[PDB]
Amino acid sequence: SIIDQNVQALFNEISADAVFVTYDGQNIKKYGTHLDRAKTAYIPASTFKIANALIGLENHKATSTEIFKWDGKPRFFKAWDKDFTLGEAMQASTVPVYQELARRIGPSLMQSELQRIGYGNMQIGTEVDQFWLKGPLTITPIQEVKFVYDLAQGQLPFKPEVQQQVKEMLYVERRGENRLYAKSGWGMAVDPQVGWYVGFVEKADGQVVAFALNMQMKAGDDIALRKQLSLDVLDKLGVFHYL
Ligand SMILES: *C(=O)[C@H]([C@@H](C)O)[C@@]1(C)CC(S[C@@H]2CN[C@H](C(=O)N(C)C)C2)=C(C(=O)O)N1
Repeated sequence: SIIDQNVQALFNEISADAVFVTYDGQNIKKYGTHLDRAKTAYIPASTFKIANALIGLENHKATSTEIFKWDGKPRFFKAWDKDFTLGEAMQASTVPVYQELARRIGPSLMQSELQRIGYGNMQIGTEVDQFWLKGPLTITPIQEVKFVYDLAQGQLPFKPEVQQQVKEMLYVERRGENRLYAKSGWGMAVDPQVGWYVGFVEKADGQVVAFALNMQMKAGDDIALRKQLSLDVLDKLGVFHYL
């Protein structure tokens, strides 16, 4: 149309292989500079926190009220040297809280749960707190978008109230009655490095547009670009207008 051009025009300034996928429940639409990324599998990096919190609440290894206390050994960011609920760590994207969670689940249950839901290639290897940060788990942008679409709908294979709790841990902001939910990721432990911005817009018409930005990253890049680009795209799409 003209909005496709407006969206693709945004990507004409981006000096990085990038793809942006949308899923409204019927149609996958793809935009960006390297459309083949949408079908390529990459480490989920911190976007796996979504599936990690689901599996862990579903299997009685944590609650969303439980405090994950700081054990004193300092952390990569100094904003991490605190106590966190699972929701507070989801939006701080605190990795050691969610590695502790994965150790609580264990490799056996982690593997069988990932098979049970069909997440990515469902591979975890031998390090139960490392597979999403360095492989072997990989997932395509198209898989991430359907996954978070079903989460928005409450249609993942989990107790309805577990989905609702992980859903609200992702909540970012609202504009009128439209609600943005999102989770960023930056996988530095792989070559190439992969950037994620996955989420969905819940409209007032009970309707959902899921989205997944996926792009290549290099050390030094603007950490704010993933979100600012995805929000630009959503506004050109008319899915989540600027106010
Ligand atoms: C997640 O994918 C990644 C690794 C460590 O699991 C993580 C948490 C590092 C970064 S970069 C940096 C950390 N938090 C900052 C941030 O979110 N803001 C808003 C300043 C950026 C990310 C990331 O996605 O940015 N994820």
